[PDB]
Amino acid sequence: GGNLPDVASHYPVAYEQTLDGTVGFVIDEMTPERATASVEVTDTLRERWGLVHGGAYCALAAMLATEATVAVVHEKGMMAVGQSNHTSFFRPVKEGHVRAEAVRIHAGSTTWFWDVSLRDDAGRLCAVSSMSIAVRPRRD
Amino acid sequence: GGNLPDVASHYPVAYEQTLDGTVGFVIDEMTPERATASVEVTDTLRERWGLVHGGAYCALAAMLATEATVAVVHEKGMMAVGQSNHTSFFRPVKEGHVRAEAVRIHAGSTTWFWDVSLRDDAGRLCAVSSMSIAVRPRRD
Amino acid sequence: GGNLPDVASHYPVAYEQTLDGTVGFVIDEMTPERATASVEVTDTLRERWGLVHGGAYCALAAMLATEATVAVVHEKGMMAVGQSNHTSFFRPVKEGHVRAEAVRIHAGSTTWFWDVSLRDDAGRLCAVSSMSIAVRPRRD
Amino acid sequence: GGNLPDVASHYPVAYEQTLDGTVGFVIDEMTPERATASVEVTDTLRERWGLVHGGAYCALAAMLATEATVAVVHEKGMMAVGQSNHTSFFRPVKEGHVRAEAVRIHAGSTTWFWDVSLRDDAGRLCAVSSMSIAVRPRRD
Ligand SMILES: CC(C)(COP(=O)(O)OP(=O)(O)OC[C@H]1O[C@@H](n2cnc3c(N)ncnc32)[C@H](O)[C@@H]1OP(=O)(O)O)[C@@H](O)C(=O)NCCC(=O)NCCSCC(=O)c1ccc(O)cc1
Ligand SMILES: CC(C)(COP(=O)(O)OP(=O)(O)OC[C@H]1O[C@@H](n2cnc3c(N)ncnc32)[C@H](O)[C@@H]1OP(=O)(O)O)[C@@H](O)C(=O)NCCC(=O)NCCSCC(=O)c1ccc(O)cc1
Ligand SMILES: CC(C)(COP(=O)(O)OP(=O)(O)OC[C@H]1O[C@@H](n2cnc3c(N)ncnc32)[C@H](O)[C@@H]1OP(=O)(O)O)[C@@H](O)C(=O)NCCC(=O)NCCSCC(=O)c1ccc(O)cc1
Ligand SMILES: CC(C)(COP(=O)(O)OP(=O)(O)OC[C@H]1O[C@@H](n2cnc3c(N)ncnc32)[C@H](O)[C@@H]1OP(=O)(O)O)[C@@H](O)C(=O)NCCC(=O)NCCSCC(=O)c1ccc(O)cc1
Repeated sequence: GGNLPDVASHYPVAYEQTLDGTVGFVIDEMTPERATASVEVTDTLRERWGLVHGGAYCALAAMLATEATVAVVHEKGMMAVGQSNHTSFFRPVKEGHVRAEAVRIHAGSTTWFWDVSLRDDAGRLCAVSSMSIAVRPRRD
Repeated sequence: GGNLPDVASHYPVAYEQTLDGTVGFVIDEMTPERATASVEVTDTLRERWGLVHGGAYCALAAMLATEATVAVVHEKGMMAVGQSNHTSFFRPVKEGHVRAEAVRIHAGSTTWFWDVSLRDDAGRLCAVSSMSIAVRPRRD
Repeated sequence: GGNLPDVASHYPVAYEQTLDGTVGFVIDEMTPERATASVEVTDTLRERWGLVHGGAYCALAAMLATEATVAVVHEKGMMAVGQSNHTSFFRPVKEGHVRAEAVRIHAGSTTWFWDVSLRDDAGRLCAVSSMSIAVRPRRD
Repeated sequence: GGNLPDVASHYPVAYEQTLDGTVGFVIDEMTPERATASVEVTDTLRERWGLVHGGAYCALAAMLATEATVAVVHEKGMMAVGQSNHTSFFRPVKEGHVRAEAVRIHAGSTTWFWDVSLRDDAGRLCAVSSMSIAVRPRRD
């Protein structure tokens, strides 16, 4: 459903049932250095005051940054998982879409780093979220 | 509902339709200095690898921190919204619950700061999330 | 001096006595959207392991970001001060120089945000540092 | 001079010559779970506006958190180095001292995490700085 990178033959939880499937995250482009995704704003994305939830921008950043790393390292026997996230909220989003662009800024052996920009339909930069992703040898 | 602070006669989005109500966040205690909330793990809270989504710890921290601020400042004519968030992920959660405790560490005239601990059912510290909350005069 | 923006007739501390002058920070370019600064590595910039001190990347980012804000807002009756900083360390620097480039990404009425890149003499990205800058009316 | 943990027979740079020796950082208590340090404010610690430099609070946090980790892991064949820092500035310090308390919150196999509180002489919490420290096998 969401176009997450297909790196495994099966997954513990299907897209539609995940947080990401529930709120409607969809990945558009995906390369080792850059990934983009979007989501249509609906109440399920908002908090009680009618604005997109701060948690939604973080979740979209965490998924996109982590999965962009997974797309490269999994076939090398590595697992990749977000280790830290820092989000700044510059302006709220009331409706329309949120579009995320993840740009790889450092790729170390144990940690990758991505800057994610989150824009509204007018192209205004509404939030930024940077992700540090830990890369470790798969256990299983 | 989620027991969010009842400060206004009408809210733009009903609890059950918000992201918060969708994933099942509920506030337990709330005072000016400290607040606690919890959620049952379901697939809606998970990513496709079967663990609680990074976004979920951040979303919980953000609502809890911001709303504990609203609880104080709203009746004073002020609006409060998360301005930034920094989250670090120490151990995953596969199932059970996530419990948040938010401790106010600074209450400035324009900015309030909260540290939020996220623990599993064994009590282990799985993530921490710092929230900075902007406090501004309410627009009419 | 360090070529900091000349916005006032008197400053409480002379360049050469500040932390900035002590370690040798110097601003090269400064515009409303972008500013650059550099420092020669000396032992004064190092920790006891012989590498550039973590604090030094943060100090450089903080002065550069805040002062690029002062450069705009001071003549408008506003004071600007760093409010938060997030720094990630990708590679150490043993010797040579550290070059900073600060790019303004949001300019709000109360908060400005800058991303600062810190590079070695080979051009490699050694650290990044995000600064949030508070902008408030100047106290008389 | 600064009471840094004595874990090696020699060091690349002597205390007095380091950033830390220059500005005057001194460690008081040091255990695996908690460390404290202070520094006397003098112009060398301040920026041109007469307030303690934002970089000074970060440097004191980075040193104290990293060195508290070094104190445990070095004798186990590990190196420890700060990997990220996030600092919030709640109130400025004009003079007197800055006192730092570092509290260990997580100790993983590859990353430790410390929260550092930075107080003035009245005991007010002026800044907080959290440090993530990478722990890796020594190379040499
Ligand atoms: C944070 C801040 C208020 C700081 O203001 P600033 O940096 O000085 O920016 P500025 O004041 O230039 O205004 C930018 C925009 O912010 C909004 N804004 C600014 N000030 C105000 C205000 N006093 N009242 C209402 N909106 C404001 C407004 O949209 C403004 O655009 P415009 O109408 O002025 O063109 C502004 O950047 C902002 O509103 N950012 C977005 C906040 C946000 O989206 N937060 C997400 C976390 S919210 C917490 C959360 O997740 C949550 C979840 C559940 C729950 O129940 C409660 C909270
Ligand atoms: C990041 C890191 C691996 C660093 O490991 P560490 O500091 O070395 O901790 P240590 O290695 O001491 O092990 C502690 C626990 O981490 C886990 N862990 C560590 N290494 C591994 C590994 N190679 N494989 C699996 N689990 C591991 C494991 O649970 C371990 O406990 P135990 O099984 O050993 O008792 C660890 O702290 C951790 O796993 N943190 C949790 C990461 C997390 O929960 N991320 C949340 C954002 S995740 C990304 C995200 O949101 C997302 C959403 C959608 C999507 O499609 C993809 C991702
Ligand atoms: C944190 C980390 C080790 C993570 O490693 P990574 O993401 O796996 O990067 P990778 O492992 O891909 O290696 C990249 C570079 O890191 C360095 N590095 C990585 N592993 C090691 C290691 N085991 N031993 C020494 N250097 C290493 C090395 O320079 C390497 O390049 P190369 O020599 O391999 O060409 C690496 O990104 C790094 O070294 N970052 C710089 C850390 C830094 O500069 N810290 C600044 C705050 S440091 C703490 C501080 O301020 C302080 C002040 C006073 C005091 O008394 C003590 C500390
Ligand atoms: C950031 C902010 C202004 C936000 O205000 P707030 O969160 O609403 O807190 P609140 O307004 O309740 O006031 C707390 C204290 O802040 C100070 N403050 C607050 N507003 C103002 C103002 N408009 N004018 C002057 N001082 C103020 C004042 O000390 C106040 O105490 P009191 O006199 O009100 O008792 C306040 O928390 C603050 O001043 N924090 C400290 C800022 C700081 O120390 N920054 C360090 C980085 S500064 C950037 C830097 O490193 C640098 C280095 C070199 C260089 O050349 C330039 C910069």
